[PDB]
Formats: sequence, C-alpha cells, structure tokens
Amino acid sequence: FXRSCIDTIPKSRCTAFQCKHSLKYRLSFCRKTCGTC
Repeated sequence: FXRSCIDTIPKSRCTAFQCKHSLKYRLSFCRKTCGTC
C-alpha cells in the first residue's frame, strides 16, 4: 500500500522547532515548509 507534497495538519504547526526536533515533520507533515519536498 501507498498525492503530491501536502501536510495533514495546519502548516501553522510546523515550527522551526518541530522541523528540528520532530523528524516526522521533515518527512510526514512538513513536506514543503522544511523544503524537504
């Protein structure tokens, strides 16, 4: 089992802290903000 690059949570949640402490953000929720896409 598997769209484009888009999050499921209010981008307003992806903070410079989540993109550094939370990896799932740089490869799950923050698939654009962290410029990971």
